[PDB]
Amino acid sequence: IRVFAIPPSFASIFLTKSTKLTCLVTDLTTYDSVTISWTRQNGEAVKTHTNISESHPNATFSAVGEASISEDDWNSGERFTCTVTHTDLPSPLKQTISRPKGVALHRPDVYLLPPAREQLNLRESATITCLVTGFSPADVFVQWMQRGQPLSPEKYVTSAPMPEPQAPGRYFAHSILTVSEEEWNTGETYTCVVAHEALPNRVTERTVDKST
Amino acid sequence: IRVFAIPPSFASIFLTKSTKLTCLVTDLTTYDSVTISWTRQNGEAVKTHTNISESHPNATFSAVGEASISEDDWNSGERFTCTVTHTDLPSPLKQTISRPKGVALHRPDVYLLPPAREQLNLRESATITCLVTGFSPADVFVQWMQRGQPLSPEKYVTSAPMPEPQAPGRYFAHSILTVSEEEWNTGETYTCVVAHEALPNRVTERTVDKST
Repeated sequence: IRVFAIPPSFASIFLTKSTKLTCLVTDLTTYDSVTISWTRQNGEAVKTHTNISESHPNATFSAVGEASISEDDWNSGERFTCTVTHTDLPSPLKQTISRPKGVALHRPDVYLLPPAREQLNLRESATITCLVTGFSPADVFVQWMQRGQPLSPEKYVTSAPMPEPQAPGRYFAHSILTVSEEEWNTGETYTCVVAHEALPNRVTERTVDKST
Repeated sequence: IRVFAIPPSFASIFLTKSTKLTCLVTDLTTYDSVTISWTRQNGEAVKTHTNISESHPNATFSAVGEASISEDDWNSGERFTCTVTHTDLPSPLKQTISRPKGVALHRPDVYLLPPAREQLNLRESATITCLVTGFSPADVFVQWMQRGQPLSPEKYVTSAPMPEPQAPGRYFAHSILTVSEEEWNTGETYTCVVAHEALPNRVTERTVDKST
């Protein structure tokens, strides 16, 4: 009997320029006649959700609810909760969601790594690594750009923010992109751009080519 | 009401040259008078476990049991199960554990990446990446060697085997080690050695220095 909510990730916030709240139901049998409403700390309600979900095929029911809010209150840390009503439960369950500020806010550093000389001898593939170290909190966004045009999210893999051993609280993350030699040796540059909330303009780009 | 077992990882098997089986209890209240025994597919028993565990402080009970076996039967895929007896359960629960063979067995490739030129300008740290791509199944072991002497496992971080987008079934993993510039520019070589069960001798070493 759980209902887990999804706080907005800085990745989505920077990608869409619009803060949403999301919560889903779990550990409950599929049913109907369920209403989802978001209530803030004071008590008043917000815009109505849309896009009613379905039931998972694993004897679990899930409902999704959307609410558009300003980013200032979320950054401040207002207490937010969505309301879920069901049949078996006697009292509707409340799910507290909030983001604090005491988390340190250090700007990260960006490093790009060209492929090894010895990998470009099989003439089959190449790998470029964009390396980000030393940021707090644990929300980062990385994407790859080719000739000013975004690449599909199916050609690169991004690691989750995992802590440095040599620090009390700090993190790092990795991303590698798979291209073809003829492209790397004779193609274009795949800039990696990272967006962190501790950055001045929240945007940082680095460029890597064959002759760097 | 679950009891999850730990199949031997190729990492542990290669590290200790001795195959063990392990199973732990969960989702049960702490109690006593519990016996753990391993039974193979035929029905006969094996050596007695040791090192009785304790109870987790989260209202969960756990028992650990050890059994030493040959590697040939485990590689073949014999059906193995440890027996757990408790008070509330009417019938002892059996936990089936076995490793198959239909998993592909491609040898991996090893790549070492020196630190970026631009990171060695802050004169504060350096990072070396050992990159392993294209192996099956999902069991790998990586460790770092300095002047023939193993380094402590608290100075490097190893990724989990996660699949390549450009392949039906294949994986890769990463590892980065943190050293000091004066060490990297004027120190020794930190060889990364990887052990995979598809390799001929199960051992592969690569060497990287300042002048490579």
